[PDB]
Amino acid sequence: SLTNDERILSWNETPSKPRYTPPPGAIDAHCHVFGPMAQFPFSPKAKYLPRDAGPDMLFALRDHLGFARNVIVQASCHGTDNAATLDAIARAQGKARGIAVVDPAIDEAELAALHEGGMRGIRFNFLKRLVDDAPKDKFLEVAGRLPAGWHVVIYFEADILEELRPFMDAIPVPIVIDHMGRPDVRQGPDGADMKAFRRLLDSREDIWFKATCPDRLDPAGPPWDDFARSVAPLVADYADRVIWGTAWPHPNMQDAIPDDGLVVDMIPRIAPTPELQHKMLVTNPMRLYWSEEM
Ligand SMILES: O=C(O)/C=C(\C=C(/O)C(=O)O)C(=O)O
Repeated sequence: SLTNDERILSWNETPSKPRYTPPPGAIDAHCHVFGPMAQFPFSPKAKYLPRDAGPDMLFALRDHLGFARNVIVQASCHGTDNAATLDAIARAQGKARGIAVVDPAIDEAELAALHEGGMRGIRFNFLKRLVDDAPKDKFLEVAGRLPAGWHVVIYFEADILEELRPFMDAIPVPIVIDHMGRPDVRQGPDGADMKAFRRLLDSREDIWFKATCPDRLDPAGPPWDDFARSVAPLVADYADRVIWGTAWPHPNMQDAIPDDGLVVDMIPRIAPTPELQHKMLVTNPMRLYWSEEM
């Protein structure tokens, strides 16, 4: 254990109110909880030790920004121990669903227990700066024995997309891509990375993506105009396959801490019409995470 003070703050403690008002039932489909470490320790394999960011803080943020629901995504700092994430879902009293990280050896019963606890998929992280090992064969095997209706969430960088194509084509359930596979948004909406990512989207009908993280992808900083110009055409072209999230509490972003109000204000830039906003924030995430309500 490290004290909270000793650990890394990566979020804005007093974020601006967004100028944009999200519609009723809006889902922040990419967020995390960290600890609280006193009850839920970090993984021995964690590559960062963040400050506590618990459910009460997450819900306060959710309310402040005007969102109705969250998808709480197991963070790499907690490894395959989903306890913190599971506790947050429990505390959300129905307003949250989850994504887990699992030992590929996890048994049928343990997966069932994760489903009851509100998980609707598992995450595969191909960023070496976050996770050392990524056994594709084992990943494929676990993906083939998930509870009915689960998907897989995949996080990778643009420079390994081509290498990952055979793996992704073999995944036997739907796929959600974190942060569009980190394209270089400086290139424009028809740049090399976006062309490659579109080839991936065009290969299977059931690949969804998060149109997220201008803070991570656009080194100019706010208003992140390159992200806006490069991402908006992608949203428009794949309107039925796009979801969105804040990425709060922004692990690893301590050197460029984003204002969540500004993060939310990207929404009407990449989704300029009411219909696009409703698809990205309500209809699409509902089909993935609350299909029983659709
Ligand atoms: O969580 C994200 O969306 C982004 C990052 C962190 C993780 O993926 C994680 O630790 O689980 C990152 O890019 O550092």
